[PDB]
Amino acid sequence: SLAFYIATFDIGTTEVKAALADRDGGLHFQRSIALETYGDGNGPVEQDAGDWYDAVQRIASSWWQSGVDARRVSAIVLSGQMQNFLPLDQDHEPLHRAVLYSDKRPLKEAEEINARHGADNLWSALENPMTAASILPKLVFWRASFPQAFGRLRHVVLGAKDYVVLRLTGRHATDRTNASTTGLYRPKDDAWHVELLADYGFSLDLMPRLLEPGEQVGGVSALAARQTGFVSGTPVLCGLGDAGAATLGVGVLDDEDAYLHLGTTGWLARLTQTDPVGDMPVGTIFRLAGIIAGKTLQVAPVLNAGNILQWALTLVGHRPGEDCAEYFHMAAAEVQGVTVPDGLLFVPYLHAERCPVELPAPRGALLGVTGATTRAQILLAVLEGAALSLRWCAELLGMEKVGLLKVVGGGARSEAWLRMIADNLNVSLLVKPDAHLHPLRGLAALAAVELEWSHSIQDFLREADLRSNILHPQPCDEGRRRRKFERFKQCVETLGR
Ligand SMILES: Nc1ncnc2c1ncn2[C@@H]1O[C@H](COP(=O)(O)OP(=O)(O)O)[C@@H](O)[C@H]1O
Ligand SMILES: O=C(CO)[C@@H](O)[C@H](O)CO
Repeated sequence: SLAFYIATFDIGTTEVKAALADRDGGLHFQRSIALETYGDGNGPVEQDAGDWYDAVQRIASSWWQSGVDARRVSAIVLSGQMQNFLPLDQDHEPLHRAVLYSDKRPLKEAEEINARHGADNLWSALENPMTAASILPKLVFWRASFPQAFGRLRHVVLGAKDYVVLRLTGRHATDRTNASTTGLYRPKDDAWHVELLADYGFSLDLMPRLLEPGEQVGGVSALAARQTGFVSGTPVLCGLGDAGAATLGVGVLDDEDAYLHLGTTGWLARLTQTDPVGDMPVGTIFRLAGIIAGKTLQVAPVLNAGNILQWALTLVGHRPGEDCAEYFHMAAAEVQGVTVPDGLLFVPYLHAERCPVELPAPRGALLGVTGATTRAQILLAVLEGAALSLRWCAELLGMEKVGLLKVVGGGARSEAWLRMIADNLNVSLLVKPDAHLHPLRGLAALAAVELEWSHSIQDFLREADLRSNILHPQPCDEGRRRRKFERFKQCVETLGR
């Protein structure tokens, strides 16, 4: 017998990652191609969509020339960046650089849309934020500055991997997980928000077809086979946005499962049964459809996360050009055995924030300093403050019944921060290493089911796992931790003046 594979790709924000997955959950022939982002942090956040497909071509070529027979690739499936704005013409050629999720230039457009339609009406329909980063504000902003290119508009691509799927198959599709993020999809109707699009003069023909992640979009076309070396006719599945694929990949499959991404920025998520949406949150919350039938992933994006720990290295002597490794080591060593006084509190909003509070300007402060305060207490207070912000997100997400948080990202290298999170959220934590592979694992599992390699995603993932210790919360004076948390919320409000 010879090995057969699922080709998995993640068209990420900074690189395209890929692997050939076997039925036992192994990820072979791993590849990474870096992507360039344009805008220099000055407002635009943009990429050339052709670079995404160029990466896929380079990857596939590297597989065939490493001895892989493309006929043994039984399916291709992708995840990638969500909440993109990429306008294409009738030849599927870009009319502008793809605009990434973190670009929030269209503030006035979002304000106008919320005013015209009613912020509460939109939240009820979309179950997801309508902000400057949303796709309708970006499409209106683009039409206004580029009317000639707008006249050539035929397709609006909403997620990076959907552009690659279009190049491979000739068909425009997207998954409902990504669709949720855009502010254009109505989860309870399972349809694009027709009357919102029509009000702004946009035809539904611009939008991709909604497909389930395991559904086949089409086979690789003859042209795409010439361009990539994949066998024409190989099934290309729709796949799903990277948040969905990554959470699946670590086994976030059941009600009250939960996930925390601790990168430079991060996000906290709770999977739960789909329910009617409540009142508009103060604090941004996404409700992502489509990852698991009958369930919704509630997500709180956090713009102050690992970057807070990185900032704090200044206190141990880090300077702008220097390598950080030794300073992280020092900071970790300095907080061992230390306790934060109840009165010392660090409000960690060094950058604008979305959750748990909408803050367009920083609100960073160290409060309660006395002559007894030590630098070590301050460094630990910084981790505590970051954890208290996460506790507030957890409250907004309704995470009282969550038993275990799966944790990923470079922030999890801080053992002291993990202790602060477990104790303050009163939740057990399991760190899942090698985060760049998690979406590929999720994609492999969902494709394995469609190929009849496995009966379910759960079966596939558990077998792959047969190839670590949970961190549990310390008993606390619950009341005492709660009171500090309530003080934290009071201080955040008061600092707003
Ligand atoms: N040795 C370390 N100890 C603790 N945290 C670290 C260490 N090295 C890096 N980090 C944290 O990891 C974060 C980056 O995580 P990562 O998953 O790479 O996110 P991103 O891709 O968003 O930069 C940084 O904000 C930094 O604070
Ligand atoms: O586009 C989205 C919606 O969640 C992202 O901003 C999230 O932070 C990760 O899921």
